[PDB]
Amino acid sequence: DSHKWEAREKEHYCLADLASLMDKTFERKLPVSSLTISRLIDNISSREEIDHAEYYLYKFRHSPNCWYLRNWTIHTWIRQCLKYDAQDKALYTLVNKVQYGIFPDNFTFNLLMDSFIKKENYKDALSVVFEVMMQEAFEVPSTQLLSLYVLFHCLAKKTDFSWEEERNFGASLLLPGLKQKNSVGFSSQLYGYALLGKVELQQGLRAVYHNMPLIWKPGYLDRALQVMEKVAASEALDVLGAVLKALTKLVEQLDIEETEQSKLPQYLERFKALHSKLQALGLTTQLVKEKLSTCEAEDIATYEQNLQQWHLDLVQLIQREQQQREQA
RNA sequence: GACUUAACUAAAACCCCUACGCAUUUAUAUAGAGGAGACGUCGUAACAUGGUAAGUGUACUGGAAAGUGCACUUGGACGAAC
Ligand SMILES: [Mg+2]
Ligand SMILES: [Mg+2]
Ligand SMILES: [Mg+2]
Ligand SMILES: [Mg+2]
Repeated sequence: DSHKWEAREKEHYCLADLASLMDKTFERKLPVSSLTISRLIDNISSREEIDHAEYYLYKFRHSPNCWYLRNWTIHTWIRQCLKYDAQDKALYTLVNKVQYGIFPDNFTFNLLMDSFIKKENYKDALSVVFEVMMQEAFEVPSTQLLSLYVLFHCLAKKTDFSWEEERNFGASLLLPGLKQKNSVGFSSQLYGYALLGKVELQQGLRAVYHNMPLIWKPGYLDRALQVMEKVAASEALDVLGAVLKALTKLVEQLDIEETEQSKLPQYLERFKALHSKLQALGLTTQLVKEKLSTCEAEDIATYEQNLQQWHLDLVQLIQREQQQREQA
């Protein structure tokens, strides 16, 4: 979805001069406008140039204007990356996050995901997904896509996972898992909860919430159970986890507040009961695929509007600059 | 005597050098010169009308006290009837 964007509007097409200016600004320890950065981003037309731009971005991030790094600039950068290589450099930036200060909580992410899908690369995609999760996102319908990707990854990834990875997986499951419309979403959520529960029990409660959008409160297994029950009112992995748990420093929890390692048999029983109920009443990848096939009516008008707004803003900025020059 | 960047949150940047010299001031230490104070010689200057009454000022003079001039003082006296 490229040709809607490629009316960028014209500016200066000399990068060396811009670079020099930037250096001078930094030499003096003076601030830099966002506009210049945007222009720089626009200009790029080589891998060396891309590298240079990256550096410049980093510098900006470490300056009196850490903020003002506008969405539009980020978008432009992403586009540039896509045009050239994309899957190493953008990813790297995302990983760095705080240093390049890119924070593209937008359709950019979706685009990136799509690109990744187009040229296989699974690990990278997973990483991207994780990064997105770490950022507070998931108002848009890319959530489904993310979930699908996660599922795909899981379909390959079937070992002991390990500390960070399990947590990441759980996070991925959870935040995109807000799909009240279908039982698949609920299942995903449950799975996520189970993973998180496992993490809690093996290692610690702090291990779960430390860096993630996740909440300190102890009952994760309980929460999962509740969620499951909700569905009934209106899994294998979870069972396995439970079984494992059953099989044979500071304290955030209280003396009165009961320890969840000493609530296991009861929990297991509850789970069993729930399962029975489900059976009485009455694959994941397939479901996800089906979902994908349905739905997906896009956000293109909105995107266009946003672009227009950005353009307007740019124009305003230019005008301001002109005024300043006149004054000078 | 020298002197702007940035503005979807708001912020960053912003740093001059020149007077002290055996110039000033006061004091200490001095080649040497001059007093004052303290403890034999030459006169006899003053004290008695002190042997030319004393003394003041000023002048000149003389080993030294002092001598003399001019004008002042009684801290001199003139004996207190003819
Ligand atoms: Mg005599
Ligand atoms: Mg006589
Ligand atoms: Mg004579
Ligand atoms: Mg004669």
